[PDB]
Amino acid sequence: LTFESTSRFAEVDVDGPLKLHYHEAGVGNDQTVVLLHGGGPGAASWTNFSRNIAVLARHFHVLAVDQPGYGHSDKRAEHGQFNRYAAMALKGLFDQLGLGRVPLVGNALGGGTAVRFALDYPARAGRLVLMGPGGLSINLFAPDPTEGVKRLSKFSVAPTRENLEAFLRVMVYDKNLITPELVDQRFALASTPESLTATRAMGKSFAGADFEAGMMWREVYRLRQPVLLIWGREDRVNPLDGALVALKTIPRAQLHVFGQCGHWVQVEKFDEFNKLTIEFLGG
Ligand SMILES: O=C([O-])C(=O)/C=C/CC(=O)c1ccccc1
Repeated sequence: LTFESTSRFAEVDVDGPLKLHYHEAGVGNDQTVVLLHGGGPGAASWTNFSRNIAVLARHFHVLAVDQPGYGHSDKRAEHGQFNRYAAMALKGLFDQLGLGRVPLVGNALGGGTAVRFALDYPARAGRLVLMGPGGLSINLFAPDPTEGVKRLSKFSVAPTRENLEAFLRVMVYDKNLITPELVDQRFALASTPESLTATRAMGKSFAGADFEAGMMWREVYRLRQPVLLIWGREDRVNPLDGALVALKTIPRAQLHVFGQCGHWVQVEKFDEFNKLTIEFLGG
């Protein structure tokens, strides 16, 4: 599987044409699963999941979607609360692709979008796997904005290589993962005009008139499906205390925490994460 072989585009309607880029794999597998990546600078489906995608595609029909504002999806300068906006785009994609009820795997901002989708279009979301998710998290102990969120904001204001590297270093427990090559690669993607534009629009959308749509910890008691929360013990973006309200109030919740793991569980605990996900989604 390559970036190019799996690449797909769809045009959906969200207050007008919206181009969504995604990656498709495991065609011919019975159960479809949608992956939604995080909202870091230069983040996209392939960057976030390329290696997980190969493994999951052995078991599932994988659709890894670049959320609007990211990757090769449209990067509008304006939109409503981000997760509701992205969930509307996803609903458009489901309808176009003829998807019924499908499980979703989402990390961070993508976890928030998965949850917003499951709440807004309840018939359409199956089991959820959420890694250090935004939206349904509320940091009962950590002062907000957290270290991770601050570093993202600082880059968005001052898009320097140094600031990007600073952000990446708080995504992981093992900082040796933040190589010069990774930094250089992510910076090239994160510092384009369209990307900076998008990032800004995203952060600010959480404080718009529909900000309550982002406060999903107030609503997830309504979720009827099993939900597997997965957290790195050392997550410095959406820290572990953020898991508690969701764990308490989602009737069929489970939580798995990995020690010696940061925000990027799908990278730092690759094997364990893939196995949990495969088992939970029933493969
Ligand atoms: O994509 C990555 O590099 C990553 O997982 C970063 C996630 C941060 C994120 O989703 C976020 C978005 C908005 C506000 C705070 C946090």
